[PDB]
Amino acid sequence: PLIVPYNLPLPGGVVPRMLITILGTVKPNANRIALDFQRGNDVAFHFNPRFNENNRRVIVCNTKLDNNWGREERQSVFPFESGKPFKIQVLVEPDHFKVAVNDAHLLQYNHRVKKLNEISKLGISGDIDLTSASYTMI
Ligand SMILES: O=C(O)[C@H]1O[C@H](O[C@@H]2[C@H](O)[C@@H](O)[C@@H](O[C@@H]3[C@H](O)[C@@H](O)[C@H](O)O[C@@H]3C(=O)O)O[C@@H]2C(=O)O)[C@H](O)[C@@H](O)[C@H]1O
Repeated sequence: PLIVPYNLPLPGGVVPRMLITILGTVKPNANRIALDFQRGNDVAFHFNPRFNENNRRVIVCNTKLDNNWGREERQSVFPFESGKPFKIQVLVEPDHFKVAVNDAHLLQYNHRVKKLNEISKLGISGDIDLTSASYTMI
């Protein structure tokens, strides 16, 4: 396993056809997970499962620019479960990030940060045991 929070460098940023795969297990009584695709200090794509927001489970996605969070995009389909292993796949497409969990499509997030080749780090944090983090061009 890998120490959380974990930094995965994305050399030369992201580009359409690049697939980022995260494997791990949700801890018991998890509160949150976060995948933060960063352009320097900016967060181009915050992918943020929340297990207990007012007794509901929800996937929140957002962008941070100049330390200002933007308008959230929320998805109530929630494929994660405390205690269970997961796979998150983030496929970069020309106009959005496409996310699949356990091989089932979950959501898409339109690119707000336009300089894809400057989104050069993925931060992985939260209540997980992290097994692997990698990318491939498809
Ligand atoms: O429980 C609450 O309602 C909570 O609300 C605020 O915090 C929320 C949120 O829960 C925090 O996690 C944080 O979210 C930031 C960011 O602001 C948001 O736009 C982005 O999508 O996610 C971020 C993240 O995950 O870190 O801040 C939120 C906020 O409203 O400010 C209160 O700050 C907190 O005290 C609590 O009441």
